Amino acid sequence: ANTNIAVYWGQNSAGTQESLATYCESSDADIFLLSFLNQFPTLGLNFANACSDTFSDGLLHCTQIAEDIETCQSLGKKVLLSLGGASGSYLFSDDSQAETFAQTLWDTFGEGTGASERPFDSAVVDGFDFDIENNNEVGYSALATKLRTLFAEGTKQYYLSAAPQCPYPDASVGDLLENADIDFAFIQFYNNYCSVSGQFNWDTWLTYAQTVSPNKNIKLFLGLPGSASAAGSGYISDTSLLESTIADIASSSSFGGIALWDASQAFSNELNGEPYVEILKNLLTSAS
Ligand SMILES: Cc1ccc(OC[C@@H](O)CNC2Cc3ccccc3C2)cc1C
Repeated sequence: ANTNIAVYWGQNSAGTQESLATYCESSDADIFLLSFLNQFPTLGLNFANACSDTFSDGLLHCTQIAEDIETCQSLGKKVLLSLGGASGSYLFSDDSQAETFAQTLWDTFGEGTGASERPFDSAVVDGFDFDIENNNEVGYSALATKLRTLFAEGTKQYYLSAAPQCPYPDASVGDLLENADIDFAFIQFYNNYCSVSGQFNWDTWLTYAQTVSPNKNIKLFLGLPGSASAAGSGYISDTSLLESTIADIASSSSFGGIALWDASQAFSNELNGEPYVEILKNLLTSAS
């Protein structure tokens, strides 16, 4: 597992986004981040065109995504629910509020037995990604830590991740990354000074993993756009640059692989017949 590919799914960056299970059945990706629980602590989900049904109270109710989560899991994929994204319709006032919210997540999305409305029926996520983008850090470390306690009650391994941008420390998930046990850091090396072709600062994140992260086994991911149209800048089509980049970063145990925004883009974008996500997967496997 220096060879994992993580993809965001749910926000249909490419327009042509297919079902979650379609991408799990592909073999080019290992970890799927459902984008997003964009409203909290008062729960709200958004998955663009992939789910429109609701409970009476307006909370999304997503029977096809639920079935696909189960299919994905049977095929050995991990499926995390991603909190946040670009909306900022989310904020904690304090750690206590965020700790209460851990229970809410556990009973709504995990193996908690507390009866609440379950957007994915009896399907159970494999954990949570913290894609916090509003530059407010209150509550996340306490939420993460409480979740770790609750996960012991479950019957499988759960994962927590965060999605910083490359500048260090991150203004939204820096405190989380420094103060809680996190499995994966999906670090965005684009739209920033520290992108791969800018002043690439992998070395800083390595220092973080080795000396700061409460989990010394945290895995770091090279976070990239999945196509030229998936973000404004920092898409890498130069496969020599990708090879050399992977070469440099794969020579520690802290390297986890590559994270992509998003499935729709990375799977549909071809060089020039071959899916971008497949190019990357094979580069990871060669390097290991
Ligand atoms: C329509 C829409 C599309 C994207 C939205 O949020 C997109 C971004 O915030 C994506 N954050 C992820 C976080 C991450 C981690 C590694 C590699 C890439 C990326 C991008 C929100 C809305 C409402």
